[PDB]
Amino acid sequence: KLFITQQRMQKIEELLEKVCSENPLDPNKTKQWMKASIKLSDPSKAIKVKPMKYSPMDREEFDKQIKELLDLKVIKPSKSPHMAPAFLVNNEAEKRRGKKRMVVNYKAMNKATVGDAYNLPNKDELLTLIRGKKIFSSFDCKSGFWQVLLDQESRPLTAFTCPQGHYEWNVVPFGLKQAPSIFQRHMDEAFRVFRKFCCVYVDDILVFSNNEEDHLLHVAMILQKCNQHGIILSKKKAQLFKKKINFLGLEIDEGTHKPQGHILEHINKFPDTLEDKKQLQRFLGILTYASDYIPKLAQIRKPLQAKLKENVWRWTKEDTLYMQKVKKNLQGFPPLHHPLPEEKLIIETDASDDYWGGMLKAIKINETNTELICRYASGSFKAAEKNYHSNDKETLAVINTIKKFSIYLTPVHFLIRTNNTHFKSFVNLNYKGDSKLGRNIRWQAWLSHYSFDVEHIDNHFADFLSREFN
RNA sequence: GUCCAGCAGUGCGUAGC
DNA sequence: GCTACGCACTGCTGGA
Repeated sequence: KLFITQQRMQKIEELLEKVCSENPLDPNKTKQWMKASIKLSDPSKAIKVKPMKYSPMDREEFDKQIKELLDLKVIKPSKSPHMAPAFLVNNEAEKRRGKKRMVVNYKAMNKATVGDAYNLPNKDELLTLIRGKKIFSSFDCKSGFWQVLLDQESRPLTAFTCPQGHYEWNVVPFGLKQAPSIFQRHMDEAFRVFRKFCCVYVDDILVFSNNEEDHLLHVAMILQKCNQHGIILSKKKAQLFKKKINFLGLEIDEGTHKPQGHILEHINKFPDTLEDKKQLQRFLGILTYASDYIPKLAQIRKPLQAKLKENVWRWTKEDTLYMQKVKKNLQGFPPLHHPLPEEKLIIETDASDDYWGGMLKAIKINETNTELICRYASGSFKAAEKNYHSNDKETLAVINTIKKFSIYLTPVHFLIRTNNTHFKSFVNLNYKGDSKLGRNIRWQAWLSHYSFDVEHIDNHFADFLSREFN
């Protein structure tokens, strides 16, 4: 018996081994393909930032990390006229990685260099590409920027300082403004030919297929592409043949998507009683990652945002009991539908005195159909917009929802459900009101770029949440 | 402390009424 | 007073 499929898996596993390494400059695995150029734009000047002070724990670790970096031959001793300070950072990735991360403050040199015009992808334009796919693999480059060689005139620009002195970089360092663009350009050049089953966000390669069979071919082609170009992957971070893949901070399924669980876990580390305002802004910061997933989250967040104002610190038993509910639903909100390419899309929108809301729905086809929720949007009205009439806030809710969902809606005939009985006449340029003509023509122009019908207006999760809060 | 991205916000200039 | 577009800056989070 053959087991030709297990043979293909071992072949994939060997291609993976062939392109993985812990050294981004690995002499057996790089062709020195990727090169970059960084230009002052006023070459006459010198960019000198005052150094920093270093504690012993940091002066120690620096010594360890600098020997590593010197050993990889990514940095080297420098007598450059430019200098930028290095420091260590300890954020949630570092805490769990077990190692402090070194950062060079390149703000001054970034102000001072010619930009790279090359744009990064939009996260929604990548996600819409994988709608319908069943199987995924994902690959992070090993310290990717460090695989791009800097030419001789550009390396002095990278010179930094640290306890052990004055070094510069032989490769593109993290923290330069051009680096994501330089790397994205290279990944697009290596892999654009496989755009039908592969996309890259800077650093991260995603392979997607609608079944295991295709995937064996798809992954092998990407891995043989890395080998051809000397692109070094990180074995520890390879996600091979997964039904659920982590990508762009999301957990994505054939039919569903949610934030990565390890992100919204940190909500449950906050107390029900916040000590100070600085901790409240830490809390609001992470609560941000639920906006696509909680209906009317702008409102839920407003009571808390108030406390942040300098004008206002007084925590109450209600403040405490508010935290508890908020914490309970900001973890364990249900995953949302990732719509198939051919599924018909609907947006339902609503408005209140101070906020707008909208919700994206898809029509799952069943031989009686079904409407699945894909994404939520919410926000509060600008200063001038609170004086809008109640029909125009409802129209604004339509516009803001489309804007948020525009990557999905733009190429498709979709359906808007609103409570503005005059919205239908308005978009058909049949609207009577001449009072605010310029704003109306502006909206009519903007809405003209979309193709849609209109209906007048089953979200029990949102009904639960509203009940449980007031 | 950089950089990308998420969320909220502040200021400013230019152009039109 | 309004609109627009686009520059500068701030706080927090995620991560490289």
